[PDB]
Formats: sequence, C-alpha cells, structure tokens
Amino acid sequence: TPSQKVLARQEKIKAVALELFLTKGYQETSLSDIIKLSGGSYSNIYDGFKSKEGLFFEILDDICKKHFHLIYSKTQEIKNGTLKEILTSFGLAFIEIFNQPEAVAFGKIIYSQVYDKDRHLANWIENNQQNFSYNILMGFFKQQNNSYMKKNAEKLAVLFCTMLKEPYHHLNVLINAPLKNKKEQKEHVEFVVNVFLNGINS
Amino acid sequence: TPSQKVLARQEKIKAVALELFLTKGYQETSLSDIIKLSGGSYSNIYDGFKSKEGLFFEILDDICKKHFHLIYSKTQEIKNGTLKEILTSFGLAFIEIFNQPEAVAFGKIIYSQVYDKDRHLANWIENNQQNFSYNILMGFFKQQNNSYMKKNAEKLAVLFCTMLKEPYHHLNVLINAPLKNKKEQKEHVEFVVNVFLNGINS
Ligand SMILES: C[C@H](CCC(=O)NCCS(=O)(=O)O)[C@@H]1CC[C@H]2[C@@H]3[C@H](O)C[C@H]4C[C@@H](O)CC[C@]4(C)[C@@H]3C[C@H](O)[C@@]21C
Ligand SMILES: C[C@H](CCC(=O)NCCS(=O)(=O)O)[C@@H]1CC[C@H]2[C@@H]3[C@H](O)C[C@H]4C[C@@H](O)CC[C@]4(C)[C@@H]3C[C@H](O)[C@@]21C
Repeated sequence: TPSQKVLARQEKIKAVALELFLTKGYQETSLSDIIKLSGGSYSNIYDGFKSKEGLFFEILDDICKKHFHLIYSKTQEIKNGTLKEILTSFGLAFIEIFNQPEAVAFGKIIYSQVYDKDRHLANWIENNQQNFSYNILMGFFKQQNNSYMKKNAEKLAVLFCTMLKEPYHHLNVLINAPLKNKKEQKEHVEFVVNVFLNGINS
Repeated sequence: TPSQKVLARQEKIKAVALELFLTKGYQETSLSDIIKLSGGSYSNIYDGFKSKEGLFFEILDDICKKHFHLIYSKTQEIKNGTLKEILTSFGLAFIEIFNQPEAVAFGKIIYSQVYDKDRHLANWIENNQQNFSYNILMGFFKQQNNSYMKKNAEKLAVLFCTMLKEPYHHLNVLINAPLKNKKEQKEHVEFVVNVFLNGINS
C-alpha cells in the first residue's frame, strides 16, 4: 500500500534521527545529517520533518503515546479500587518511567531548547495537553463522590504527579544525579501517597 | 583599605557580568566581553572569575544568600507558632521569590548549561547544600515533638518546597508561562499547606 510505505519511511527518518541524537548529540546533529543517512528515502519532505526540532517532537509524540497506554492499562487493572490502590498503582508506573536513562536523555534535550526562538516546545506543549498522563488521574478524581476532589481534579492530578516526580528528574537532568532503584521507587511512592491522602498529622 | 578596594572591584565585575547577561544574553556573552567592560579594573584575575560560568555562580551565591536571610527573617517573625502558621509563612516568602522575572531569567541560564562538560553547576550544587532554604524548614521539623517529622525532616522539607514550586517554575522557564499574581500565590500556598498537613480525606 502507498500509505504503508509512507509511514514506514517516516519511521526510518525518526529512527535515524534518534540514533544521531544519541550517538552524535542533539545539538551537533543538523537536519542534513538526518536527511543524508536517510538517503534518497527523504529528499525535502512534508510534515514536521522540516527541522530537527520537529523530528524530535514527532518522536516524543510516540513516547508519550506509549507511556499513556502503559499507565492507563496498569490503572484499569484493578476491578476495585480504593483511591489508595489507584494512586499507588499510578505511582509505580509513572515513577518507573522517569527512572529510565531515556527520560533523562530527552530531558536534556528539552532543557537545552530554553533559548529556541521558534517556540517549537511551547507549540508542542500547548497542542498536547490531552496526551499527558495527568489526565488519567484527573479522570478518577471527578468520579469519586466528593465536592473537593471533583472541583480541584486537575490541580490534585498535577500535584500528585509533581510530588512523585520532582525534584528528582530535574536533578537527574541538570547534574546527572543517580536514578532510583526499584526499592527506592516503591518507598517513595508509599511515602508520597500517605502525605497526599492523610498528611503529616498522622 | 586594600581589602575594601578588592571587594569593591569584585562587585564591579559581577555587576558588569549581570548587565551583559541581561542585555546581551548569557550564551553570546564571553569572558572577554566582561573583562573589556570591566576595564583595567580586571586584567586576568583570581577566584571563580576565570570563566563566565564562575562569575555566574558567584552571583547566585549572593542571591541565594539574599533569599535565605529573607525567608529566615519572615519565619522567626512569629513568637508562636503552629506548624500551620510556620508552613504558610514560609510558603508565602518562598513562592514570592519564584514569581519574579529574575527567578525565571536565571532559571533559563541554569537549564541551558545542561550540556556543560565542566560540571560547574554540579560542583556548585554539591558545595552549597547548606545554603538552600530547604534547611530552614528541615530545622523546624526536627524540633516538633514527633518521631516521623524528626526522622524524615529533610524529605518533608524537600517535598513541601517542591509542591509549592513545581511545575510552575519549570513551565515559567521552558515556555515562558505567566507568573502568579499575589492572590494566586496565597491561594496556592493555603492549598498546598492543607494537603500537606491534612490530605485529601478532609
Ligand atoms: C510538560 C511537562 C510538565 C507539564 C505538566 O506536567 N503539565 C502541566 C500542564 S498545565 O499546567 O495544566 O498547563 C514537562 C515538559 C514536557 C515533559 C517532558 C516530555 O513530556 C517528554 C517526557 C517523556 C517522558 O516519558 C519522560 C519525561 C519527559 C522527557 C518530560 C518530563 C516532564 O514531564 C516534561 C519535561
Ligand atoms: C538546586 C535546585 C533544586 C535542588 C533542591 O531543591 N534541593 C535538593 C537537594 S538534595 O536532593 O537534598 O541533594 C534547582 C537547582 C538550583 C536552583 C536554582 C538556583 O538555586 C538559583 C535559584 C535562585 C532562586 O532565588 C530563584 C530560583 C533559582 C534560579 C533556582 C531554582 C531551583 O531551586 C534550582 C534551579
């Protein structure tokens, strides 16, 4: 099928681009390095494949879509459940993803673009709110029979994720601080879930 | 006094450097731009004034020292106090500092150094743990008559600060998201302080 070939070719460009971002470095890689190694399976084409920043965000689309499915699947896998169980189940999956060398490597790429005068990153964040894992949590909060949880669902979602994820990821990205092993992951999830539900007057 | 003149000259270099970082840009400013405009009140000298990254961290030293005094002063100003009052008093001051155009501008500088092969930033973070506002909070926790608060004092300090500060600062830095006005600051502090002390089962 024509359509299959197109998509398969788009997958070749992204794969070349990722390998170059990892071996050669994001900053020293130019569009042309990517077109070159893509061969005559590119020659000046049409999508967000018009700059290396565009390719980079086409890759994140994929990864975000991959993490969302992963985290949704693990949550709905309960038949239950107490908010307690739902929060920790989400905890575990979310935290696990941020403790992969991959999450740090892309983190470094995002932070280096802080001076980008084309706002590719702002466009991307503004056009993908729907695709972040925060929405899954935001989804469970509304359903709970509660005035507060329903009214503040987006904020509690965002807060719980942040407590789980910062300042660790930040330090991972800037100074290469070590990741958590799985025991530390688990430990830190129960910690955060306790304070979130019951607070430090327990 | 010789010593006064030395210090006054060190203050001229930092001031030139900050003005160049703000007008010209951190990345396009080189050491030499700073030596030049410093005049023959520099000529190849000795401290952390041997690179522009060093000057930059000599400035942050000052700012961090300035914010610490500011936040300590506001906390001890109680004669009380319930953990509730102490947390919010700290909240207000901490959050107020992160909602200044200055906190964003330096944020952008730090994030752009993500690929620095000299680890100036890691050295600086590793050699200044004692100078962060987190310690003030960590200090009050130990004193509370409690097993948990005392055992986990550094972690609760770090958690409470993060809940206050992320993901807002991050979005401020990367995509230029808007700051909070004072009502939003206050609102968000009481919000965070409630969840921190009492959790979402209130
Ligand atoms: C957008 C994230 C924070 C935004 C957020 O949490 N939502 C707030 C939205 S709003 O207030 O309601 O407007 C920030 C920017 C985009 C995210 C990055 C990208 O989403 C890419 C992800 C890929 C992940 O699987 C690994 C972390 C990561 C490499 C990033 C970590 C962190 O979640 C980021 C860097
Ligand atoms: C170091 C901060 C986070 C580290 C932290 O909170 N402590 C954890 C230490 S550890 O787990 O116990 O090892 C990160 C890096 C250094 C901090 C930056 C610098 O401290 C400079 C400050 C200046 C502030 O007044 C404005 C924000 C800011 C421009 C920064 C915001 C944020 O607090 C930063 C960027």
